[PDB]
Amino acid sequence: NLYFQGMIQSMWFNLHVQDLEKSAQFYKALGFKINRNPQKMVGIQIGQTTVILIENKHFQNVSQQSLNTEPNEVMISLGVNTNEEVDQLVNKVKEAGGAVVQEPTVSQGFYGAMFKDLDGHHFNFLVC
Repeated sequence: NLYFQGMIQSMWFNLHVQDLEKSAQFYKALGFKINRNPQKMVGIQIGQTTVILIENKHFQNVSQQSLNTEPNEVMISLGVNTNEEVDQLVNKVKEAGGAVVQEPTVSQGFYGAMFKDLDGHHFNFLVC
């Protein structure tokens, strides 16, 4: 029902990337499902949560604003079942060319780790 559901049907995220193919390769290495719809963007997905990766110049044009040199607006959390899996995933981030800012440890009552992708986007693995 319109009154109960409201006027906003869905919500999804868009991130800027310098190189679509290099980013798609980084996320594919991490086990993300990569979607390429031909109808200059790549879709990354975990379960049913969707992130659209948009090439830098196109993102700048659509946002009508310049990009940040060191972006720190968002923190993307990634739920993981075990501590051992976070340890494996952190090594996969290092091999894929990402930067590990916080090595696996217990922080704020949870075991986890924190890293940046190829474009400085912050992610945190969380055992939950």
